[PDB]
Amino acid sequence: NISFIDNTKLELQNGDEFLFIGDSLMQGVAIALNRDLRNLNLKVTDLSKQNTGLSYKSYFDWSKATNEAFIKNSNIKYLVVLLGANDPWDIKKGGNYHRFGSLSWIDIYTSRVDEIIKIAKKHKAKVFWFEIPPVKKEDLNKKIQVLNKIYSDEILKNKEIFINTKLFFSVNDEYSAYIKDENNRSIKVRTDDGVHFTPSGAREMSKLLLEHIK
Ligand SMILES: [Cl-]
Repeated sequence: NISFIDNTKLELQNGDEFLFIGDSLMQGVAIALNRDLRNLNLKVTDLSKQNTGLSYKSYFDWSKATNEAFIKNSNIKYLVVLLGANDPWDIKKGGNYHRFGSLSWIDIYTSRVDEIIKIAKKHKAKVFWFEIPPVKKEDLNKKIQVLNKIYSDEILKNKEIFINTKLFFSVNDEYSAYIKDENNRSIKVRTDDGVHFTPSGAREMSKLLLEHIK
């Protein structure tokens, strides 16, 4: 249900910059997170890109894109990651076929997650990795939880930071388009496709990252 609750708070160092990577979920969170980090005099490079994921690595390789971004800017010391909504499907590699959630599939996906973390560590950067919050479609939601377990396990092993989102975007342990705001009033945080964020939802995601910074 919940692997662990991450209470880590990072102290930010002068001149250090942020890099965002991920899919259209990160694009939506990025709008809010950029504004919040801008307000703290922090520079942001936002590479988030629609229709990407670790499972689509042959179409767009986030490990290559991330490595190149660090190469172009030695001042990036914080990597923020939110992806996976496009990823929970069988993977074919040549004649080899890997059914989603099978042991070999998990090996491949875990390796792709680890590659991202190792690239940040090689460039002396720390990693904030968002848990994908629940989604409305039951079948997709079940698969997303497999992804989130992998992210959390890899982040734990590499001693980076995992941003818990499941509780904050759930009501009575299930998906909800609405949550309570800071004053206990109901606010719409998910768009009607049951996946993406409203502006208020994006700000709530951004707040969860900011709660891992001091
Ligand atoms: Cl997307």
